[PDB]
Amino acid sequence: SRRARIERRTRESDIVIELDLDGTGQVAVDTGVPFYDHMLTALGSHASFDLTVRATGDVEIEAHHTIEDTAIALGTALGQALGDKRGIRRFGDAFIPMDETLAHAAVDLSGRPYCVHTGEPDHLQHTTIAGSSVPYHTVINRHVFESLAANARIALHVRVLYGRDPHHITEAQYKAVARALRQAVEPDPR
Amino acid sequence: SRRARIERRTRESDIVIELDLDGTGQVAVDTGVPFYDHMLTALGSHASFDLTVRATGDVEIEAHHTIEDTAIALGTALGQALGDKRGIRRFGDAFIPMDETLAHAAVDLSGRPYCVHTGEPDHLQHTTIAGSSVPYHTVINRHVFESLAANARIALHVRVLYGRDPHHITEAQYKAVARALRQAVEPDPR
Amino acid sequence: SRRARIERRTRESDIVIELDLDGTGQVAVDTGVPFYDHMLTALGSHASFDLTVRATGDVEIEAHHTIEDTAIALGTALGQALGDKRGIRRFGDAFIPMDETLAHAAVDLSGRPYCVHTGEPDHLQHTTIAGSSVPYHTVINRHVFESLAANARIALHVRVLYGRDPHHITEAQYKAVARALRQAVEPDPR
Amino acid sequence: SRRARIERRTRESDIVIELDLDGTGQVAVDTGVPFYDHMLTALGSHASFDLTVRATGDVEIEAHHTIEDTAIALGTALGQALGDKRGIRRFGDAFIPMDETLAHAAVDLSGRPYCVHTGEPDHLQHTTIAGSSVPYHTVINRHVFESLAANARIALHVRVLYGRDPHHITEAQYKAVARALRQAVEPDPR
Amino acid sequence: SRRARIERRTRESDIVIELDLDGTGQVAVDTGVPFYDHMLTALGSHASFDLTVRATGDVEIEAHHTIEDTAIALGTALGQALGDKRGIRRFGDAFIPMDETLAHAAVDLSGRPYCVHTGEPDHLQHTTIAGSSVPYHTVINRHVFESLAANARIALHVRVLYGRDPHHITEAQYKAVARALRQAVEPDPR
Amino acid sequence: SRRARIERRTRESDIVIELDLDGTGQVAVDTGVPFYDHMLTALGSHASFDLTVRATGDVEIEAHHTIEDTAIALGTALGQALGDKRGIRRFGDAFIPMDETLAHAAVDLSGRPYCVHTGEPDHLQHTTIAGSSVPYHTVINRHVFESLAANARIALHVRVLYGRDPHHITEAQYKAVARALRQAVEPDPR
Ligand SMILES: CC(C)[C@H](N)c1ncnn1C
Ligand SMILES: CC(C)[C@H](N)c1ncnn1C
Ligand SMILES: CC(C)[C@H](N)c1ncnn1C
Ligand SMILES: CC(C)[C@H](N)c1ncnn1C
Ligand SMILES: CC(C)[C@H](N)c1ncnn1C
Ligand SMILES: CC(C)[C@H](N)c1ncnn1C
Ligand SMILES: [Cl-]
Ligand SMILES: [Cl-]
Ligand SMILES: [Mn+2]
Ligand SMILES: [Mn+2]
Ligand SMILES: [Mn+2]
Ligand SMILES: [Mn+2]
Ligand SMILES: [Mn+2]
Ligand SMILES: [Mn+2]
Ligand SMILES: [Mn+2]
Ligand SMILES: [Mn+2]
Ligand SMILES: [Mn+2]
Ligand SMILES: [Mn+2]
Ligand SMILES: [Mn+2]
Ligand SMILES: [Mn+2]
Repeated sequence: SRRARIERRTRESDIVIELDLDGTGQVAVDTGVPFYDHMLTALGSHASFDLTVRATGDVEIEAHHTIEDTAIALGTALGQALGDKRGIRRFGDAFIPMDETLAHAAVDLSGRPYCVHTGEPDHLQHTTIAGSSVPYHTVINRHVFESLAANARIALHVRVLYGRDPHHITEAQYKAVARALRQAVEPDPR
Repeated sequence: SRRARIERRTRESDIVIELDLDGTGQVAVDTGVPFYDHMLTALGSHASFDLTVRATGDVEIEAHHTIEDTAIALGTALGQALGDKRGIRRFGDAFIPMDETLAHAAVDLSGRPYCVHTGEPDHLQHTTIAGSSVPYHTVINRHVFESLAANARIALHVRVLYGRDPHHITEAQYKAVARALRQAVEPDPR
Repeated sequence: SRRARIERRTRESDIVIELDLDGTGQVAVDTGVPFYDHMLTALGSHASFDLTVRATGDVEIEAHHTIEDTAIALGTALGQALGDKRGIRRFGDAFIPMDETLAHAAVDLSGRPYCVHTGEPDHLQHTTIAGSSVPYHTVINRHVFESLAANARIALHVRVLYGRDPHHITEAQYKAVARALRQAVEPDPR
Repeated sequence: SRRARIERRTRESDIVIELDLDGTGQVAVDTGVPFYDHMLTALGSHASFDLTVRATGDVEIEAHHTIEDTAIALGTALGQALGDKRGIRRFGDAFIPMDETLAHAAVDLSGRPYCVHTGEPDHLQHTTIAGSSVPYHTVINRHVFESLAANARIALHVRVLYGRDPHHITEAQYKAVARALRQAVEPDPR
Repeated sequence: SRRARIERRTRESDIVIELDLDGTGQVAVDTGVPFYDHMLTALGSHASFDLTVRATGDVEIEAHHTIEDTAIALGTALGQALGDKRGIRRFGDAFIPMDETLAHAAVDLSGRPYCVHTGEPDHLQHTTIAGSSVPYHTVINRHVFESLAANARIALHVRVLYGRDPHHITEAQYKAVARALRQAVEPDPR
Repeated sequence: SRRARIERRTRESDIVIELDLDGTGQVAVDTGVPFYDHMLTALGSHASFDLTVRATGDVEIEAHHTIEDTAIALGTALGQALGDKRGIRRFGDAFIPMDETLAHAAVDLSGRPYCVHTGEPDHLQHTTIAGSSVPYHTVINRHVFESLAANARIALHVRVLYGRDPHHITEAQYKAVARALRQAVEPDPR
């Protein structure tokens, strides 16, 4: 079994992650940042992980610290769950069309952090996705992928080929990471 | 079983489609537009569909009306055959090299029409592929992919990375759509 | 003697080639594509080959498949006829002026496919030469030279220095290939 | 079984290839060019081939002749091992992230040579990878992929999306070719 | 008979050339610079010369002095062997395709040194061809052709039309010079 | 025998041409324009023609009328001497290096006038070559080649690849035409 439980308590946040790589998309995410909840639920579900995330942090400041602590904890869990990485596909990639948006992610697990994020339209460096709760600043997308890659110790390449809507651009990237991971972690029959 | 029979009779054309998603590439296409017959035969065959298409239309005008009515009928059949889309991979993509040409298609079935067509060389907006019968104006390629996507209610992204020969560029795109669909419709074991 | 007979039967076409390198320009070509017949007759004749080509293919679609299958079969015949390539000039080149057009070809037989096609005016990527029969799309010129080179296993460099008329540009290139081959295949007295 | 043994003895080199497409990555390569040994070992291993390569050539001149003769022999072996290509996926592609580098390869086996190599940074046309033995001039990468494609009679498209380190750029391309081939040669269950 | 033996002993090198213009390509070259050995062997052989070159020089410094002294000695031998140049074609030219590379040389013997070298890609001014022995700096190509022309007292025009690989670009130029010389030195029957 | 005698008497000039295509370069030219005498002597001699030209014209005006009448008469003689053009090479080309200058000419005899003149440096449109007699305005070079081609009824393509000295540029073009004609008129043994 490829399960990990990570507890991460900092001055800024309190995180619990329970991750199973060999899941059916049983996913529950509650961080206090509802758009981030949606993105991590999409990630767990499209990866066919079982994933629970419970995070409380300093959202009076903004989402950044909670988002980052969550991504660090989640990456740590992914790395621990992967163990020796013996017998897995190792390489994975996925294209995700979302209406006008096309995103792609490619991964190499096998143990050296690296993240390359390209093609995200420049308006996403100062876009806010806002509802009735704590908002999500899309400039953080890159930071989430970097933190994941750095703590899981994997190579993660995330690309936006084109798109316009910041919700479509963001969600397609999270889904692309998710399906790339799904393919990479699967047993390689050879 | 994931089969559909569509009959579409308009002022301009008369179409019958019999489609099975779970096929072995048993394909017979007769539209009166032989290059289109070739492209739809390539599509059915590379998708591992069973597909029969019988169309008669107003080819004295040109192929456009028959091509469009056929693509609408075929997309309708694909949507009906997909039913609830329960348990399928949903996402699919395929690269197709054809000598100098590289084409790509990515699909998301799961229920909102969208089509993005990019990178086709500009000479394909006024190219004719002509033999001894009704010719095929390559400007129609985009129209075929749009009509398919709109009537199957799927997201279809078709890209030409590079190429020169209009037959290679056209056929690689039809084949790319076909293999992307093949992957997307397949049962997802998870 | 440097003779080869190639029969090539595909789903798309039926080809018979009889080639003698040591000929007097006794040439008969019938492919169902009369401008291609003219170009291959010019090639056989200006190479001082004896050449018969009988091809029937799917010209209801367009000339492409028949043209390509013919060029593959012809290149195969050229390679077989050349045998060990012992004692031949190996290198050949020819300039062909045709009114306003100047074309050139250079060849190296001795056994590694390579084709470089340069300087053809851009209007030839979407030009049609049309008469009362199956038309010829000049974009195919490059494809013919590539298929020949790849199946004869020779280096073929075809250049258009300048020109305007697509018939002159096309015919001068076929003639240039023909005279370059003629020189390359001839016994080298040293 | 899909095995081939090729012996190729030229004025410049002496090659023996034993190739099994249906392997477990049992790979032994010795050419006298240790970086090339590494690249061909990566290729055999990531393709899940069993592969032995023993080559001795004129490395006093430089690696080029031995590298080229090896790639020709290896491509010949791949083509022979593939036989009729009945029942295989035929199409394959793979993305390979290697730290900062992202490379891609796409293949079509089914029987016409073609190679398109794009996006390799210009500094790789005059880069040397040098250790204590015979060095490797990265300008040869393109030549290796061309020779492989031409002798296996396949379409091979190799792309560098981006990268900096010439070892990462080179190794990611060899690995991408390897995983694309792996997917293409696998039995297609349909 | 058109034979010359040149001995050239300098502070830097020791050269012996035996040249016969009316040869069969009986060629033996040993300079201590194996890529140069290969280029001069190609030159002698493609010119249908009989040629022996034995050179020892200061290769601890680099190949330059030995290469230059050899080219001077060889040019001197070519000039002496040509004698009165009575009854020869005088003018010669040759195109040499080498995979992606096309090179050309044109010569006028009849008695005034001149060398024009054009079209060599700029990367060849700082490229090294390196094996297990003394390497070859391609910037020297021009110097070799200049030294040959100046000491044989001939006009030599060497052109690279296009190419990429520095070994193909260099070898095609040496072969082009060789076949141009072959044609120029041959008896003119008129 | 391929001989012609042309007498051309106009208001401006009096011309006699005796031409033998199958000559040994027995050439005598006297037009009253000594640089033109030199160019036509070079042409006759390098073509291996036997050629006598006696022209007297209105050189008080300038050389133009005499030069043009001579070129018309000479072209007429070349056409008449060629007769049916049965059994000849038909195509000919020649490169001529002259110190810094490289010129080329290509010819097709077989019966439709055409002349393309390219690459002559712009300073040759207003250059004078002057001695102690009637001078030669190099702008006339093009006119001479046009008049020759038009009256012999041949395709003549003359190119200057590069050069500086107007005497070298002019003389290399006349010599290139001469050697191209020599090759084209020779019996083709096939
Ligand atoms: C100690 C951490 C929470 C710091 N204030 C921070 N803000 C944004 N990124 N980081 C590291
Ligand atoms: C009613 C239809 C056949 C119409 N003339 C048309 N031409 C091209 N596209 N459409 C919709
Ligand atoms: C199987 C062949 C005939 C294919 N449809 C094609 N069209 C154009 N080139 N090719 C290979
Ligand atoms: C005969 C071969 C070994 C030739 N010298 C060469 N060098 C580089 N490529 N090639 C074909
Ligand atoms: C005396 C010679 C050998 C001199 N050092 C030199 N190096 C490179 N070219 N030259 C002439
Ligand atoms: C009648 C002729 C001699 C006329 N003046 C002329 N000058 C230059 N070219 N031409 C035709
Ligand atoms: Cl891509
Ligand atoms: Cl040229
Ligand atoms: Mn941070
Ligand atoms: Mn959403
Ligand atoms: Mn329409
Ligand atoms: Mn086709
Ligand atoms: Mn084709
Ligand atoms: Mn014609
Ligand atoms: Mn090579
Ligand atoms: Mn490595
Ligand atoms: Mn020097
Ligand atoms: Mn070589
Ligand atoms: Mn005039
Ligand atoms: Mn002179």
